[PDB]
Amino acid sequence: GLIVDTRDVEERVHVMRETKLAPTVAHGVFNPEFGPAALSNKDPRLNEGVVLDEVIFSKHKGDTKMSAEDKALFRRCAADYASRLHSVLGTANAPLSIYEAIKGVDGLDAMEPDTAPGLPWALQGKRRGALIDFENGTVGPEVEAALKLMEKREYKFACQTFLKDEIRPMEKVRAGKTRIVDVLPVEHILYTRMMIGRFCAQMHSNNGPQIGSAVGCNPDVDWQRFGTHFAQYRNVWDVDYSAFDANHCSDAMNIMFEEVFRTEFGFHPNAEWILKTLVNTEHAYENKRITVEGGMPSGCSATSIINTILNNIYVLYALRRHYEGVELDTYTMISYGDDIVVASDYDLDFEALKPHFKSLGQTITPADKSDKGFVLGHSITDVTFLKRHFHMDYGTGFYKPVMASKTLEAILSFARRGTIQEKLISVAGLAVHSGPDEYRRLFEPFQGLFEIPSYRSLYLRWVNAVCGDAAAALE
RNA sequence: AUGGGCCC
RNA sequence: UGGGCCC
Ligand SMILES: [Mn+2]
Repeated sequence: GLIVDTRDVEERVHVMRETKLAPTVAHGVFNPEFGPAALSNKDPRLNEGVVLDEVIFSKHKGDTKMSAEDKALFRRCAADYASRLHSVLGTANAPLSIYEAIKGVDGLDAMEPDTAPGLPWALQGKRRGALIDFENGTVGPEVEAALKLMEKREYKFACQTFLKDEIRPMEKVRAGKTRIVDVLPVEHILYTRMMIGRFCAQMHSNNGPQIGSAVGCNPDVDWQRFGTHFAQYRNVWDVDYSAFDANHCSDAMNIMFEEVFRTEFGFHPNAEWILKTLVNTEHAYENKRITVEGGMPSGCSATSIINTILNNIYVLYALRRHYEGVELDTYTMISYGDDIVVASDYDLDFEALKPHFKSLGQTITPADKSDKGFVLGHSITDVTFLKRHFHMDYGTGFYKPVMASKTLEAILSFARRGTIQEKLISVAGLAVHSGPDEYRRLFEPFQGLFEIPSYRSLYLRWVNAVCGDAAAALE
């Protein structure tokens, strides 16, 4: 997005500058090339001369403006995908009830009870529990007063900028490349959920290549599904984006919202409106108030769905801008936000598509960093999706999600105070797919000190998960 | 110390 | 409730 104005204000907002992530016994063994994001301006580890506050916002390189032609083409691609999407999902997208939006419905989890409330509630020193009753699903407004302002299309807000406390590669860490989280007001998240919560639930439950969204999936069981599909195509591309979320141009965002959330698809007219408030935003980082145009904030309720929708529309637009006769069945794809696998029997030229993606502000490069650009021939077994490869399991003959050993070493090397036992249980569910020799090796540093689930136990758990029949078939 | 998968 | 992973 394009930063339009920067200004200071008397009232400073608190920004958390203390990493909870301390190392573990594994850190001494594995010596990962990874470590906590730099949160403090004066961390000893940053490359001098530092300036976090400069790097953090450097992702905003502008707001690409599209020609009339390109906008019309994008509108065709957005409307076409919207057709495919609402065909599969149906058109039951009426406003979710205030109760439902808090409590969730089938395929849509409840709202978090004690997460950040956003602005202006953080200036008042107040938590979500004070503004909303989550056990019940009503009361405490305040909020209602915001509801009405949104209902009357005159609500305004600002995003509260937090620094993401997370493990990152040390090169990123040294360079002060700390990611930021754009916390929206809890009433906005609520209203967006009311406006498009049924739609989001339907997408989650209908995830897969057809709608081109992996949002709602469970890699353990769905890697079989996804893997088999993508193995039928001659060419499979692993497309990376650079700052996908920040570089959505205001024209693309507005048109997507107009075409995908029409009233004629069962949406309340404020569905479109509430999403359109994500385009031009105000952001509060300590004393600074930064106003931005373009880009998606991370804290919206449907951030993943929205990026995923955009991702789908971008690929159709890019292909149609270069080639002719390009339709939805020309290729296949699944996306989770910026993350994407594309495939086609046609020998598509993604290196030539680069400039057409540039017309939307987006910069594509190959995942396989090998000197050359995009090429044909790559199969499903070469690519990554959600930090997981597709490897065929020798025992069951199903695809399983395999994370790279180095990524697992990094995950295991750090933990928040007192979460280490839980962490190892959870992470073993990931590690099991690396095979038993690698599984033991990854957990060796913890033997004697914690409970490490056996390889066999989790293997049998996974067989029943992916295919309950194959589990019984062995017995 | 966001949102939303999923898992415990 | 409270953890972990991915985006
Ligand atoms: Mn624009």
